[PDB]
Amino acid sequence: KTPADNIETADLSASVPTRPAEPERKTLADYGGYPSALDAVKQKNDAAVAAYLENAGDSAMAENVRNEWLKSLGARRQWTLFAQEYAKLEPAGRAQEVECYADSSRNDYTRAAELVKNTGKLPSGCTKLLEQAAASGLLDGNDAWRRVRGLLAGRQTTDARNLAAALGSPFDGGTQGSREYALLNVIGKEARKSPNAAALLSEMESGLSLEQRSFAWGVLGHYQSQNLNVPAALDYYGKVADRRQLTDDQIEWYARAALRARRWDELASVISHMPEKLQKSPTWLYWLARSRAATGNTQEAEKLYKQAAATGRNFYAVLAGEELGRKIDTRNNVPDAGKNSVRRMAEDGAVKRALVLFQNSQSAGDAKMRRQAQAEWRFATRGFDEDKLLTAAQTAFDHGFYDMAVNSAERTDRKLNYTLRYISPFKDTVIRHAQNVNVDPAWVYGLIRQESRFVIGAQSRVGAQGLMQVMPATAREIAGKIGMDAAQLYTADGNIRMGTWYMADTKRRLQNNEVLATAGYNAGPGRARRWQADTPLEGAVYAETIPFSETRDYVKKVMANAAYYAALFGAPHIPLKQRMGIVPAR
Repeated sequence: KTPADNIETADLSASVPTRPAEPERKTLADYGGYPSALDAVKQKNDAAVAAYLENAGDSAMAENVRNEWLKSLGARRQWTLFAQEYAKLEPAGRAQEVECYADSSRNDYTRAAELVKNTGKLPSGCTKLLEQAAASGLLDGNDAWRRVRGLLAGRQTTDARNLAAALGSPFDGGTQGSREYALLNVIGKEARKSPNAAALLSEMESGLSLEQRSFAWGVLGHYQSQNLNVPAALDYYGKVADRRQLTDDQIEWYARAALRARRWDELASVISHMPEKLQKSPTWLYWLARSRAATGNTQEAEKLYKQAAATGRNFYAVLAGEELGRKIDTRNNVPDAGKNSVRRMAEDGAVKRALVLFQNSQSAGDAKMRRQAQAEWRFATRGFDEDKLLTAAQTAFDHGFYDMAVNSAERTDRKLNYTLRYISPFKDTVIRHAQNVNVDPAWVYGLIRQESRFVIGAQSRVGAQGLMQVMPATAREIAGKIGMDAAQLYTADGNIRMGTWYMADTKRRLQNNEVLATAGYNAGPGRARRWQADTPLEGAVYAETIPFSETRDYVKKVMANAAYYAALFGAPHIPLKQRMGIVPAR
């Protein structure tokens, strides 16, 4: 037999790392002293930190302590010890602030030209690198003063004051810096919301430089845009003479206002003034392609859709694919990892160290230890080629380290295993609870993937708990409605029951719309409703124009996830543009 047997071979590489392994006892002994070494850094007990590191294995625990130690040594100008320890880090493992201290200690301001384009808070070592560059005349002036303005508008007044002084124009100097600081009367956190801010600015405008006027109108346009007063935003942003003076968040909020008003030509113009990095983002490739399509620049729209689709597994890549007639396909383009390579990957010393802390975190119920096991896994799989990442993904999955299976599989660019990118454990529980309140299980899996990456004891710093990241205050509300005890939040079954019921309850309170329910699950229903317009909005326009960055990213990632899960589950096909639909007017 038979012509159907004539099937080609396919292979992932069996090559795995063979880094020296240490006994479990050693891993647990080094974890035993890890929190105390971090406390030693905070207490500036350098001899205690050196003692922890002296016989530590080559682990993320060591790398984390050594990076934290170097931030402290750099702050204290202990450069000889700093240089000795900096050289022990792998380059890929060096923290940003530690690189900045290292280069500023050598008077090397190479990194300042890109750092100074940032308009927000940077770590102290990086803030100081820019101050030193400024005082030596090694910064671009246009970019430096843009950063001073950025820091003023972000309530980083000390950092703005320090940078203006390093530029030679201090806030108390009666020159440019004093004029930039005075502009807080318009650009201050609260001042910019004054009903008189635009009037004040129009009155003072003739006394401002082109750059100061352009940035101040940007500040007022950004506040209006993010407050979803689209016509005011467009009025204020239209007064910006040089759009490149804007911060990245200001220019993206100008594009968002033009998008929400369906001003396609204006949106195309703003996208053209953005930094190249923003232009090449999936969001702006996709929305520029939409603008070209709308304005009858048809071939150019197809070109940009192809660019957006090439960006990978994300909301806008999937929507761009659909405009090209291409539906999501979740068939893998690689074989499964071989079992012998899976076994050998687990013998690698850095992979073993992560699996030892994970397994011990499970047996001892130690959530701090599970967080360090994640850090070990990231350190161990850093720099792996795609075949090794797919092999390590399967290794993690077999051991039940579900988040790390997804972390390794999603790190590839070309070789795609959708079953490890979009894992779906717990179907004997999640599908039942979703069916019981009539909600789409692909949508519930997509939410879980984003909320907890399938970690059953996940806990955000605000206290959101478990697989579905429900807040304790919400669990107590839900418990009072559906006859549960609030502490059921902390069990996987109760957490799935509460989260799925709360998706359905939130959807019922938000015009039964899944985009609004996904926003309201994260931000509350009051906010999701406030963000509706008095006209209908295309779902992707509502999503992109959500004022809170955390919820805007959340809604897109949950919905893209759901589209992948729906294809894996074999549900009748729903295009992502259909899943986003139309958000109703309020």
